[PDB]
Parts: sequence; C-alpha cells; structure tokens
Amino acid sequence: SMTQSLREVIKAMTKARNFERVLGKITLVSAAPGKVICEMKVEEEHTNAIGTLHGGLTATLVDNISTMALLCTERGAPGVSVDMNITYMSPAKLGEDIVITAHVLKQGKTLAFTSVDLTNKATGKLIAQGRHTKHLG
Amino acid sequence: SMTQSLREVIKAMTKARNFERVLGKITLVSAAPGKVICEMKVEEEHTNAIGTLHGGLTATLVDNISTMALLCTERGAPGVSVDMNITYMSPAKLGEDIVITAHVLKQGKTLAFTSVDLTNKATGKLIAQGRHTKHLG
Amino acid sequence: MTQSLREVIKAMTKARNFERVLGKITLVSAAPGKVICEMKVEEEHTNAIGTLHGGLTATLVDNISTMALLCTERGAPGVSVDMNITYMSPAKLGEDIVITAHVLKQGKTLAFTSVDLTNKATGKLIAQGRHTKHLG
Amino acid sequence: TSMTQSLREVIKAMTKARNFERVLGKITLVSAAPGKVICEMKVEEEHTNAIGTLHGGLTATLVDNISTMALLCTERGAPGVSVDMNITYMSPAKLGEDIVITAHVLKQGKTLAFTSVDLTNKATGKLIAQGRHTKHLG
Ligand SMILES: CCCCCCCCCC(=O)CSCCNC(=O)CCNC(=O)[C@H](O)C(C)(C)COP(=O)(O)OP(=O)(O)OC[C@H]1O[C@@H](n2cnc3c(N)ncnc32)[C@H](O)[C@@H]1OP(=O)(O)O
Ligand SMILES: CCCCCCCCCC(=O)CSCCNC(=O)CCNC(=O)[C@H](O)C(C)(C)COP(=O)(O)OP(=O)(O)OC[C@H]1O[C@@H](n2cnc3c(N)ncnc32)[C@H](O)[C@@H]1OP(=O)(O)O
Ligand SMILES: CCCCCCCCCC(=O)CSCCNC(=O)CCNC(=O)[C@H](O)C(C)(C)COP(=O)(O)OP(=O)(O)OC[C@H]1O[C@@H](n2cnc3c(N)ncnc32)[C@H](O)[C@@H]1OP(=O)(O)O
Ligand SMILES: [Cl-]
Ligand SMILES: [Cl-]
Ligand SMILES: [Cl-]
Repeated sequence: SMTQSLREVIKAMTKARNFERVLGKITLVSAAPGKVICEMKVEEEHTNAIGTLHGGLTATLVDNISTMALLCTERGAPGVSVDMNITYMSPAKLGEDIVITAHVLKQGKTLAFTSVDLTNKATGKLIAQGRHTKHLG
Repeated sequence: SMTQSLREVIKAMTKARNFERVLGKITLVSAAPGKVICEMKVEEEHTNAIGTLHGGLTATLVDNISTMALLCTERGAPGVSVDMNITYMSPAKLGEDIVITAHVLKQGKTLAFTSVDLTNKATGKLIAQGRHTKHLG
Repeated sequence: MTQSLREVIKAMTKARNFERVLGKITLVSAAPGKVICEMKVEEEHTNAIGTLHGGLTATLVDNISTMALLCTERGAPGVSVDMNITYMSPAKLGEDIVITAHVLKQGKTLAFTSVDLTNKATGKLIAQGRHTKHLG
Repeated sequence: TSMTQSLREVIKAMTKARNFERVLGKITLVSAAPGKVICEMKVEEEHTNAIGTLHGGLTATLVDNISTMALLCTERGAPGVSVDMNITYMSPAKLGEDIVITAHVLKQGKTLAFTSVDLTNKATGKLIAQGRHTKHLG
C-alpha cells in the first residue's frame, strides 16, 4: 500500500535528527492518488509563546503533507519547493485535534501544484489554507 | 539596548520546550526600529531529507525574524500571522552560513506588513524571500 | 441576491473605470458567500500572444471574490490586503472559463476568500487564487 | 540609454492593441537597465475601482507586466509565463496621484525566473503595494 509506505515515511520522520522530526507526532488517516489526510494533536512542542499552533509549524505541515500527496501520484516525484503561501484564519489551541488535507491540483513536466487545508477535527472549521508549488527534476 | 534585549529573547527561545526552540542556533547581528538582521549556520537539525535547509524552517525564520522586527517598533506589538508567502530561489546547503534580514514595510492601526530576505553570507545570493502580514495587537 | 449581482455586473460593463475590463461576464449562481460566473475569452482579455492575460485573471479573482463578500449577511466588499494567484494552465482566445469564488472565513475586520478559474470544456484548473480583504 | 529607448518603443507598440495590454497605455518608462525597470503612471478614472482608488487588479497587471519587462532586459531575455504571483496592498493610490513601479529580477535559472515589484507614491516615496512574480521560461 501507498498507505503502508506513507506510514514508514512518518515513522522515519519521528526518529529523524533533521528538521523532519518536528512532525513526528502526526498520524495518517488516508492516502489516495494525489490526496493525503493526516491528523495531529496540538502539543507543547508544536506551539508558539502564546500557546497556539506555531505559524512556522503550520507552514511545515503544508510543506510536508503536500509533498506526501505528490509521492502518491503516478510519477511519485516529491520535487523541491518554489513558492508557498499560507493564510491563517483561526488559531489552533493546545490540546486541539487538527486534520491536514493535501490535494495535488495539477502536475506538469517540471512543476506540480498542491493545496492544503488544516481544519479543527471536532468542528471541521478551517484553521489555515496553503498553496505549494514544487519544481520536479 | 534594543539589541541586548532581543539577544536575551533569542537566548530564551533556545531553552524553550515549544516550537520557538527550532531557531535555537540563530545569532543576532543588529536590531533597529523596524529592522532586524540575524545569522544562522545550517546544521543537521535544520535540514530536509536531501540535506538542504528545510523549506518549513525557512518559513519559521521568515515568521520569527519579521515578528522580532515588529517587536522593535514604537508600538512593539508582535501581532498574529494573517498571510505569509515564501519564494525559494536557491538551496542552502548543510554548513552554509545564512543571513536573515527582516524589515517592517508598513504599520497601521490593525495590520503590519513585513518582508524578509535570506541570503548566503559569503556570496550575498538570495536563498529565499518572504512577505508576512500580521493582525495587531 | 442573484438579481442584485446581475445588476452590479451590468453596471461594471458600462463603467469608465477599471471595473469595465470585465464587462463580458455571465452570473451563473449567487448564494451565501459563493458566486459562480463564466466568461468567454475575447481579444480584450488576452496578452500579446493571445492567451488570457495574467492581470485579467488577477482582476477576475479580485472582483468575483468581492462579489462573494457582497453575498454575505454583512455584505461589505472590503479593501484588498493580500492576494495570491497560482497559474496552472493557459486559457486561449475563444475558450469558456468558469470562475468560482467562495468565502472561507469572515470576521470583524478581515475576510478570506478563494477563487478557482476552470476551463468549462475540460474542467481543468486554469488558476487558483486566495484573497484577504480588510473590512471597515 | 539605448536599452531604455528600445524598451520604450516595445511598450508604446504593445499598448496600442485591442488586447488587455491596452490598459497600460498611460504608463511612461523612466529607465531600463539589466534586470531592472522603472515606470511611472498617473492614476486616472480608467485606472480606478468603485471607490476612486487604483484598482487592485490593475496593480496586479502592473506587477505582471513590469516584472516581465525586467526579464526582457536580461541576457536570457525570455519573458516566460506566470507560475505564481502575490501582491500585498499597503496604502491606496488615489485618483490624480503619480506612482512609480519598480521591478527587478531576483534570480533566474534554466526554467524559472523570480522577480519583485514595488509600487510607490512618486511624491512621497511611500509604499503602495509590493508583489513577487515567478515565471517559467522553458
Ligand atoms: C456594490 C458595491 C461594491 C463596490 C466595491 C468597491 C470596493 C471594492 C474595491 C476594493 O477592494 C479596494 S482595494 C484596492 C487595493 N487595496 C488597497 O488600496 C488597500 C490598501 N491598504 C490599506 O489601505 C491599509 O493597509 C489597510 C488595509 C486599510 C490597513 O488597515 P489598518 O491598519 O487597520 O488601518 P490604517 O492604520 O492604515 O488606517 C486606519 C484607518 O484610517 C484610515 N485612513 C485615514 N486616512 C486615510 C486616507 N487618506 N485614505 C484611506 N484611509 C485612511 C484607513 O483607511 C483606516 O480606515 P479603516 O477603519 O477602514 O481601516
Ligand atoms: C515573547 C516576546 C513576545 C513574543 C510573542 C510572539 C508570539 C507571536 C504569536 C503569533 O504570531 C501567533 S500567529 C499563529 C498563526 N496565526 C493565527 O493563529 C491567526 C489566525 N487568524 C485569526 O485569528 C483571525 O483570522 C484574525 C486575524 C484574528 C481575524 O481578525 P478579525 O477579523 O478582525 O477578527 P475576528 O472577527 O475573527 O475575531 C474577532 C476578535 O475577537 C477574537 N475572537 C473570536 N473568537 C475568539 C476566541 N474563541 N477566543 C479569543 N478570541 C476570539 C479574535 O481574537 C479577535 O481579536 P482581535 O481582533 O482584537 O485581535
Ligand atoms: C519517500 C521519502 C522521501 C521524500 C523526501 C522529500 C524531500 C523533499 C525536499 C524538498 O522539497 C526540498 S525544498 C527546499 C526549499 N527549496 C529549495 O531549496 C529550492 C530552491 N530553488 C532552486 O533551487 C531553484 O530556484 C530551482 C527551483 C531549481 C530553479 O529551477 P531551474 O531554473 O529550473 O533550475 P536552475 O537553473 O537553478 O538549476 C538547474 C539544475 O541544477 C541544479 N542546481 C542548480 N544550482 C544548484 C545548486 N546551487 N545546488 C544544488 N543544485 C543546483 C538545480 O537543482 C536544477 O536541477 P533540476 O534539473 O533537478 O531541476
Ligand atoms: Cl507563531
Ligand atoms: Cl524541505
Ligand atoms: Cl479594487
């Protein structure tokens, strides 16, 4: 399964020394062609100085989970980031369960385009939305 | 001293249990009203799976260093992130020294606009540029 | 709501100001916080090489998202703070495009919207934008 | 310079068309140099929104076109096609105001080019908007 494989990727991230370690707490909900859903509980390690989800972590989720969606395509190339944007619509608080849903919008010869929504698991309310363009080598 | 105060903040960040810990390695060059310059050496903890500066860490640098520039204004409100964008123009390799320069572009009643350049310290070449809008206070 | 928006579109068509550059659009649906329009790409909409001009796409994102904001309880159009657009496929002269705008979140001072432009024939995304506006 | 003269004639020619490039007919070129272009424009009724300020979509159009001109003023000289563009709006440009649009090339490579554009009030220097624009070259 691409599900079995994405689980191994997440396991690898957890024990990493590099920056991939910061998402070690995420869990995989589903993988499908060009679509990945993960979930995460907001813990202290994920927060800023005021106890909400750090905007840089949100960016890191947008980046990594969209990259996972790209792994889940026929080409399966993760690429390198070219442009990313994130809009922050509601805070995510410590202890809240969040859902991160990534979709591939379009794949070309040298560029891929993805979108990510972070939502509150309980309410489905949008926390943030991001778009991420990657260059494929 | 504005620089000395901000240096102390950076030192505290280093000891944090929360996400602010991820920038523990940065050093402060200068603080002035609406302008902050930091430097960081890219180390393993900062990298992605291909050994370059992780795009989410770049995002976190844009976020935190622009927030520091807002702390260095008369109003001094850090705000909360509304929109951030980052463009990735060249990789920063493990062991490379980088400069992060943040400017406040405009401060209004309820919104502040900031921009950040990350450059290679040796060559001056642009690694990434971001813009970051925050809602005040 | 639909009738009001239809009239707005008629007014922009006849305008001397920049709102004129969309005169050629059709309202398909207006609902709470969601508007769907369509447009045939004509010469007036193209760049030097005859494809849909990126600034006109930007103008569609800006205007149609603002229309979605008009279709809310508050009904304030706001003023633009941040806009981004990702361009995925070209739209050629003569092609029909569907522009769908929706309100993601509304608050006291800020509103967030998203817009898709799609080729009607093929359903493929031409562009996607997001637009944050400040409310008075 | 010869470069400014060349670009000026490219602009005059391209803005006379029935196509969308016409909406920039009122811009004036100040200077073209390697990777950097400076234009100016007086905001008139045709440039405005329903509240009498510079229309956000025309600001985007200025960003797109003027950055593309900066790319033409390079050795590569490829205008490219837009991939990602963002704009941040800091202050209104009012009817009758002179604006300066300054575009510069940040970096270019084999297939991608990166540009940034500031719109400023000519008289006061203050920032109207700032955009960034990534284009695919081939
Ligand atoms: C059917 C009817 C529909 C018609 C639609 C027509 C309207 C749609 C057109 C539109 O979208 C215009 S968008 C054009 C491009 N964008 C801009 O020009 C936005 C520029 N950005 C800004 O002006 C600011 O950065 C702003 C977003 C307002 C910042 O907000 P904030 O920080 O909260 O406020 P400031 O500190 O800058 O200003 C506080 C307050 O004071 C006002 N003020 C004072 N003096 C002026 C002058 N001379 N001009 C304009 N405004 C002035 C500010 O406007 C602000 O007013 P608000 O309470 O509304 O924020
Ligand atoms: C150590 C030295 C100092 C260092 C400090 C550094 C800390 C930096 C913290 C930081 O930058 C956090 S950024 C995290 C990512 N961003 C976000 O989480 C922001 C998400 N977006 C939003 O919250 C909104 O979209 C908002 C920008 C606030 C929208 O603005 P507006 O429309 O004007 O506001 P709303 O109508 O949504 O909200 C009204 C107002 O009332 C509040 N509100 C609504 N609901 C709640 C709840 N449940 N709790 C608390 N407050 C609520 C909003 O907080 C808002 O307050 P203000 O406008 O006065 O700020
Ligand atoms: C299953 C588990 C495995 C999953 C692991 C996932 C790992 C994903 C990692 C990731 O996404 C890294 S993203 C980090 C942030 N982004 C960047 O660092 C990108 C910076 N931007 C660029 O490098 C350029 O702007 C680029 C997008 C490559 C520009 O494209 P283009 O114009 O086409 O290319 P260039 O002309 O710049 O370069 C051509 C070619 O040569 C390689 N190159 C050039 N210069 C360098 C330098 N200095 N160092 C290393 N490599 C260089 C370029 O990468 C490019 O190669 P490709 O043919 O592959 O495009
Ligand atoms: Cl934060
Ligand atoms: Cl990365
Ligand atoms: Cl406008």
